[PDB]
This record gives sequence, structure tokens and C-alpha cells, in this order.
Amino acid sequence: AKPQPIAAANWKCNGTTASIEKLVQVFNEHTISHDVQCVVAPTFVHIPLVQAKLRNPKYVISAQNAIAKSGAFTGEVSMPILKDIGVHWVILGHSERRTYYGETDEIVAQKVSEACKQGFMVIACIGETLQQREANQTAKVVLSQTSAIAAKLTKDAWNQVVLAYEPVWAIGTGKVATPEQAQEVHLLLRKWVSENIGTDVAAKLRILYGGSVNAANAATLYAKPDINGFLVGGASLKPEFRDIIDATR
Amino acid sequence: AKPQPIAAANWKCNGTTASIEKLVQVFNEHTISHDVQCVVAPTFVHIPLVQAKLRNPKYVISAQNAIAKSGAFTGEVSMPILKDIGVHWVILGHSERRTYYGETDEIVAQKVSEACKQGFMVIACIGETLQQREANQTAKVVLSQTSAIAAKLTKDAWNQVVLAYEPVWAIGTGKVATPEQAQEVHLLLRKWVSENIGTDVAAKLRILYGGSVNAANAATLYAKPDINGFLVGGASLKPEFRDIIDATR
Repeated sequence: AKPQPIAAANWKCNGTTASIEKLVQVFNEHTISHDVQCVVAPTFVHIPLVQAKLRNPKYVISAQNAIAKSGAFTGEVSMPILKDIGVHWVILGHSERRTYYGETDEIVAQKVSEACKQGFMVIACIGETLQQREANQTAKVVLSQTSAIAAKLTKDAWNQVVLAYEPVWAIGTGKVATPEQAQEVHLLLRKWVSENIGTDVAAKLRILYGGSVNAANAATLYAKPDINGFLVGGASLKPEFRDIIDATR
Repeated sequence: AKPQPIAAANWKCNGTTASIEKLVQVFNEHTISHDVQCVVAPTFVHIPLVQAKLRNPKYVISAQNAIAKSGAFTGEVSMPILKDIGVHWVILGHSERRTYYGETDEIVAQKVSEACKQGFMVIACIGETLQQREANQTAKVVLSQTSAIAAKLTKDAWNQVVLAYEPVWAIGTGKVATPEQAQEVHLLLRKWVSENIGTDVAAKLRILYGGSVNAANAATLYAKPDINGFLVGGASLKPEFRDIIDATR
């Protein structure tokens, strides 16, 4: 049996107070009747508003990034600061941060390790580029990204880890991976985890797909045996996030 | 006559709800009896708390950074998002971001220009390194940093600009610039502004000093004719920020 699914909303750098209040009310009014962990990741400045307004019992709130330690880091938000304000989920290593904001495999791995030490649930993002896929490097790439993370984790830390496989070429592009494309990668990841970390870890690990997930494509993705839910960007700013949650039934 | 002084608190990546509530109460209870713009710049996630609790009429709230536009920028906070939540001040180009987070003169200049277009007051940070100072490059460096900003601004945008001169070697190091060191640089900056932008602009421009400002050194810095207040890091997390404000009398 699959582990508990996750439906995660990465709002990215988007929102107004008015738009968030409206969307949150839509999410609150959508009554969910199955076991699923829903996650909303707003911008940092919107975390208090979402904390005040989001009441659906299936949801938790996540940050979109963090740094490990407080101190002289003008502009940044640390893991202790998030924990204190009641945020205990974080997305780390998103492709936009790997690509625009310098986050190498080592930097991502270090962040994930620190977040686990500080008691976070972590959605750790991995995925290959278009060029890497064309070169038949997908497996080497995602396994290298995963192994870099793993090397900084104890076995027991994996209870706090969620992997999100997002092919870079599928993020925001109108070009979702097919169910067969996604399942092939999730199967390889779970095999690596089973062999390197443990069979027990692998059976419990949520491996989410992201990159152009929408209400119409989600159910057929979820039907694949190694897909445990979704990391959703554009569609998570819309009412159709309700249908993506329901696609994890 | 000097323009209205500014006393700005850069909290950097620091705070808990409890510590912020206590410090804000200290700031609220300190009754200020002269014309000064006080600024508090908390982390993004703490902006709503500070907005809820800070009531001293001499204060405004600033962000510590921003990006220009909303969109697919996981982890970042944009200028439109800040404006919508009621933050219309931003610190841009702080040394920690120039040094750790890739912000070149061009990137800083572009951010400042965008913030002015969007109606922000901007505290734009400039300053030379230890090595640059030893090489007698201070003036060339700060003028190049200032000119890069200026090249993207219309004359009228300068009503929204505040410069903060922070020698990098003075930030967090226990080694404040002397009043004579700071004044020499502020005099050169104001001369450049007068000659390149206008005499009217130069007379109204606030040029703040930062780098190890504390309650005991602030008044003698403020006594210099071209110093218009302070950008304060470590001491702004402490009750002594009250005395730094009072040093602008």
C-alpha cells in the first residue's frame, strides 16, 4: 500500500492579501474525505496571513526556502525563525533556487540536513534538465542529487524527508511528464532508497511529481504505483488545486 | 540645515516572536521629541508581527531585500507583494547581499530603479572593502557604486533615495569608522550628487553611516555636517537603539 499522499501548493513569488484570502476560503470550503497531507507554501511575508486564515484540517504551511542559522544574513529567513513562528515544513532545493540562486547539490544537501536536525518536514527537490534528459543522463543526475542529500542524513532523518521529482523542462512550460516518464524515475529513485537506505524507508517515503501538474492530468499520474502526490506551482494559485487534492484518492 | 535624520534598524536574520514583542514594546515606550524618521527592518516573516505591534509614530517598517517582479521565483519576495502588504521602504544592496548573494552593482542599481518606480523609499547601501581602502580606492569605489545606481534613476526619483555608506570592514566587526573617516566619504558623496544630480537634490539627500554604530559613538558621528543618521545592525536588536535615535537630535 502507498504511504499517505501529499498535495503541495508552491505559490512561488505570488499573491496579494485579497487574492490569498479568497483562495484560502476556497481551500477551506473544500471538504476533504481521505487521508492526504495538503501543504501550502506562501511567500515568507504571507505566512502569518495564511496561518490566520487557513483552517482546513488536512493542511500544513511550509516555507519555500530557508537558511540554516540566524545571524548577519540581510534579507534571509532562517530555520530557527520559521520553527518559532510555527512553520515546520520547508521546500529545499527547488530548481529555481538551484538555477537562479546558486544552490549546488552540496548547498541543498547541507540545508536539508540542517532542516531535519531542527525538526522540519522537508520537501527536497530533484530533477534533470532538458539537455540532461536528451543525453540519457536522467538517472545519473537524479541519483547524484539524491545521494548528495542522503550522505548528510542519518537513517532516522528520512522519516522527515519527502522527495519531489520535478523535471526542469516540465516546470511552468505547459509540458507535463507523462505518467510513464514520471513512474520510470520514481521507480528508480525508490530502488536506490531501498538499496542504500533501507526497505522500510523506501516503503514509507513519499516521492512526489511536479512540473505542470493540473486538475486534468493529476489522476492518471497518481495511478502510477511509485507516485505519492504532487508539488504544484501554477495550478496551486487556482481553484483547481481542490481537484488535484482529490486526484490523490 | 541638515535634512530630516533617519535612524534605521537592520535586524538582519534575527528574532523570535517573544524577543520582537519585547523590543518593540521598548521602542514604543521611548517617546521621541524631535523630527526623525525611524525605520525597523525585520525579516520578511516578522513583518506582520511588527506591523501589528509597533505603534511609535516616528517609525516605518522596511524590508531587508526584495526582487522587482512577482512570478516563478521560489523563496523570494517581490516589490509588489511588499507594497500590497503595506511596506513601502526597502534596504537594497546591503554588503551581505553584494558579497554572499551575488548582487553586483548592476543588480543593485536595477533593484533600486524598480523600487523607486514602484513608489518605495529606498535605503541603498554602498561601501568599500578593507582591501579597497588600503589601496586608496575608497572614493572610486563608492562613486562607482553610486553612479551605477544614478544611471538608472530620473532626477525626481532621488526624493525616494537614501544612501547608506557602510565600510565593509566596519560591519559587525567591533571597528566603527571614526567621525573623520565617515565625514570624508559623506562629503565626497554629497559633492558627486550635487555636481551630477543637482544642488537641490544634494541638500535634501540623507546619507547615513553604518558599521558598528552604537549608543556611545553615535552622537559624535552625527555631529559631522554630512552625516544624516545611521543604519544599525547589532545595536538595533538592543534597547540602546533608543539612544542612537536620540543621538540624531
